[PDB]
Amino acid sequence: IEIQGICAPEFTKVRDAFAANFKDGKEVGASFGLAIEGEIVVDLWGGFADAGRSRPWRSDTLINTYSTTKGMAATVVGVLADEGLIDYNARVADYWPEFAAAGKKDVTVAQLLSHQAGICGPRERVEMADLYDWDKLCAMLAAQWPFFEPGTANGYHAVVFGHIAGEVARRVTGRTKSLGQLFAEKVASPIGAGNDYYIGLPASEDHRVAEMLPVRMSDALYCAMAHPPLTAHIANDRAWRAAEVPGANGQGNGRGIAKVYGALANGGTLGGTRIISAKGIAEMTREECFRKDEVIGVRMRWSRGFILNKAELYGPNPDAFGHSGWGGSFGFADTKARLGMGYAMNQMDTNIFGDPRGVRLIEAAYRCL
Repeated sequence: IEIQGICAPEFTKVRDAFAANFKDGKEVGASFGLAIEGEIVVDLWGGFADAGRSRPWRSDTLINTYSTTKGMAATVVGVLADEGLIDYNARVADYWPEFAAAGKKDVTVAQLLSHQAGICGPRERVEMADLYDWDKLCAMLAAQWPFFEPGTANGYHAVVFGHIAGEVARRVTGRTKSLGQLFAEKVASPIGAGNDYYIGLPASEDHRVAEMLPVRMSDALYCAMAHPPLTAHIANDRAWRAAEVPGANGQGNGRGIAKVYGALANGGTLGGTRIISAKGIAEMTREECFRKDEVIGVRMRWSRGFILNKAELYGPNPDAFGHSGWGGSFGFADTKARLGMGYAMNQMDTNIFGDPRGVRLIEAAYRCL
């Protein structure tokens, strides 16, 4: 297939790598973005939005990005912390009093955001409709007894991360806006990414969505994976896309992702508009822990919401940060090279981070520097 979009001359290799992933049959449809020093310099897409290869991927095509969304949610908290509304060292219960229930009165915001609160998933079996009821799910989580002692371990809050992070965000802004609207107003819209990444997709935009394509447990792992179990299929359901499930249901593309991480990699600015101070970025990316994860099963290096680089997952800068999603999407920022990168596609592969397609794109990108 023929690659569409724009690519600065010095980044031609990246374009080639992108195209290469199609030639090897590893893609159906995909989008990719790369920002350098506060400007988008690569903006590419290709292939098809559907399994039948009858509808080409377009510039404004959207796809579910799964846990790539967690990075977006973390950015909201970061921005709010940068404005002085949230103290990472403060107790969650200072902002969210009900959260103090069942052993969590001393859990800090930094611990909640680094998956150390121990409420990795709902203890009781939940329906998808339950996921869509924000206040009810949040009330349930605040009342829940942790699977492990808070601060003594990390266990990936695989689905509910967006709700707990987001509810803190909503509480310090007086519950006047949903987490999706806070992301729209404070992160995406100012830098012009508001049309390329949504948490809670408006009906008017739903025609843009491409089709998602599929390829003993402790109490914590089991609840994080079974309550409820996520599938490729659910991404293709309108109710899922319409809801706000900020751990997993972001609708976006490579350009939107790359714009947000592009701002973050450039000290908080993209195309002359600032969404956050550099101090704010430093504070939201402080390493909180580096331990074998109770849910993921490997050593995770967690900051206040972002995955910190390990084994060159996010390139050669050891302090690069970002988040990846089930199937292969990802985004990350590198403040040294002032580089932000985004990638979103509809053909899933078996991984939750470190897809080969991404490895290729990352290597190509850093050859051009």
